[PDB]
Amino acid sequence: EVGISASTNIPGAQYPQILSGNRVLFRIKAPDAKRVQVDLGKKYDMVREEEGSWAITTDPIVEGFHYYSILIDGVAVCDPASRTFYGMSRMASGIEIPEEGVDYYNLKNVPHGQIRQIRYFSDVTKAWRRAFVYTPAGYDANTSQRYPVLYLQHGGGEDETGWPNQGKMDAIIDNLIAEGKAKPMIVVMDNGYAVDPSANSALEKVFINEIIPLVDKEFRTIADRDHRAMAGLSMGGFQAFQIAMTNLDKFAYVGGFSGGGIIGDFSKMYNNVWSDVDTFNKRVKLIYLSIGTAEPTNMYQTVNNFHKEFEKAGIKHVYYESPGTSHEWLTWRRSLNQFAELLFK
Amino acid sequence: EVGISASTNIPGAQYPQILSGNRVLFRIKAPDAKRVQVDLGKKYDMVREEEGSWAITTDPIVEGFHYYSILIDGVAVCDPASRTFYGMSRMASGIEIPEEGVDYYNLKNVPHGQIRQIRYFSDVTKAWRRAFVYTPAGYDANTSQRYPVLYLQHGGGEDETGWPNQGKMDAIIDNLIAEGKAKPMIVVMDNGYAVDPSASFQNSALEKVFINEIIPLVDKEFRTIADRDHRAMAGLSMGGFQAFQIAMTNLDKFAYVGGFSGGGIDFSKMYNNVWSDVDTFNKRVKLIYLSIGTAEPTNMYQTVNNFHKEFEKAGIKHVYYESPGTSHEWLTWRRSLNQFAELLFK
Ligand SMILES: COC(=O)/C=C/c1ccc(O)c(OC)c1
Ligand SMILES: COC(=O)/C=C/c1ccc(O)c(OC)c1
Ligand SMILES: [Cl-]
Repeated sequence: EVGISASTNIPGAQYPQILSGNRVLFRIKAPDAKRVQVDLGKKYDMVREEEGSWAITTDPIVEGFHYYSILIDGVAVCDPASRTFYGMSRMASGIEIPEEGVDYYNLKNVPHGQIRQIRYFSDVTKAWRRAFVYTPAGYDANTSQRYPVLYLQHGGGEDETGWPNQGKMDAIIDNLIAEGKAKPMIVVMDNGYAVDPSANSALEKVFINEIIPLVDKEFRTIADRDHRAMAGLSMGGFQAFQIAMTNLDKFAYVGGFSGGGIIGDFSKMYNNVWSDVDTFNKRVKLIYLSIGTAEPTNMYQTVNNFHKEFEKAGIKHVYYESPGTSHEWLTWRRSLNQFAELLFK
Repeated sequence: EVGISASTNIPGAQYPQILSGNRVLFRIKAPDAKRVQVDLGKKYDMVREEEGSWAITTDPIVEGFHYYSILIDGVAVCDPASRTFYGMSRMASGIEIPEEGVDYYNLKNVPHGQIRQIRYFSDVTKAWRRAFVYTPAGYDANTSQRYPVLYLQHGGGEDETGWPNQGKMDAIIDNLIAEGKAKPMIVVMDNGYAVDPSASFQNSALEKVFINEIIPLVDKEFRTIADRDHRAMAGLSMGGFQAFQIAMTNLDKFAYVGGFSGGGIDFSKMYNNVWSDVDTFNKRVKLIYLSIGTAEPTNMYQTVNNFHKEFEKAGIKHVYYESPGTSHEWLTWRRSLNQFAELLFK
């Protein structure tokens, strides 16, 4: 009958509510609509209730974060009751379905780092750009301390606000550091779209010639490959491998979360970076690949086949299959939690 | 005709387009909708094209920032083509109509500060809160320097993301500091709501959050000059009423106060008789600033104008600014911040 308002609700909005069994109760006032649906997992038709309102209770929804839409007369729009997130190439509603007994991505009373917005003009794209830079707890007070850096990228249809919002990255990293499971580190989150209008080679040039120099001159970093990592989800995973594998002198740790390498002579990929497997293994401290067990087959296969080629070649790596999750943010929160614990050790 | 895609459009979205005369062409794919409207100043009915997109060209829209909505069958929602902003008590679409020959809120090749997110847990509300804090360009370079602080508040139906987003505050402040028109300063932007933990513009709980939590936190975590001659509070609409309520009842902590389309409502006994003695009061306060758009709804315009008149009747020194041609909308507040910041800490 009555549940708990989702944590993604706008302040003051009672609905949607999460009921027992993780069913979700949606309501909306729409007296003149012909049809009202909610698309969460599948599409559900709402039914008319009192005072022009419509409502529906869904089937159980899998735990985690989900983009969703309300459909008015078949038009997919943001639910006025929920926060929005930049995903699926627009501002989309999202809903959080809590995991029982899991709290690593939740806020805790531990020392907190700070996410900073840094603006810069790109001479590659000829546009103003923006990075978000997480500094770990104590950064401002520990002026003699220098830190390793993780460059962390969002997926297709997302932007630089993804990891701070959908990814809950500050809680994940703050909590790992506070528990002694990860080293204090700076995390840099930029935009995976870069078009050079004078012509992804453009994104690589932005990272190598603009973002890395910006972070290394504005923050107290340990500016060497043994203290520099790159990872991303989906498209950002393909970009992390493209950029790191063609700039291996700058990175010793690389991660792809539901993304990474499009596979011919696999031994020649990235300009012969791993033509000699034993030498490549000596140069890289970590290669990490993950995928949800419930991802769409085409997305699962691309990443799994990359892993399979690494296994065949003897390229050392960590491979994680996230049980019960799909091409959605819980898979990526779990991946960051695992990956960050392995970094800079 | 030739149109310019608005800067608030999602990347890749051609519409909405700004046409000559600042008319706006809106378009949405909705083949099975019964009615599609756009609410921008007033409601316009859009008209369905053969293939199921609906379109309308508005009347000329006044320059500045505007919240807007698409209505499908009377349901107000976000336009899929635009960015969203927290305003009108939800996530709402916004559109930017550029001003000819004005660039103080645009990004320039000047030294840039940073806006950072700081989290803190409030004992008053028993909830996690967050502030956005602007630090000026040489903050990390000049560790022997400390800075004055402006506490800057959003309006009703908004939140702490308002000044960084709708308000373009980092461009405004970066540019003023770079040109030598404002002193280097820290700006703290928090949330104007403080809900009682047992729940299910005067707010004693919000005052306690600022006085007992936000100000001490900022003075401890940042290199501030922690005294009233280097502490200011201002806000727009609801936040302007809050700035006056909090500053006037904690005058030993603030010497500069601003209300942008806010501050208002006998008069001589307001804020526990703070201005009983006007001559002493004028010597205690270094700046009182009030602004209003000339085109604001009458109840809002007259509220601020009447507050100004009461100051004129009492002999209370202040700056009063009318923003020409703008209403109860963000361009009024960008102009107000630009003026107020130039006056601070002098
Ligand atoms: C969970 O959300 C976040 O972490 C936000 C971080 C953030 C930091 C600085 C900004 O100027 C900003 O602008 C909206 C956002
Ligand atoms: C700047 O003034 C404001 O923001 C609002 C003023 C205001 C005035 C009269 C009212 O009856 C009212 O409530 C409907 C509000
Ligand atoms: Cl208000």
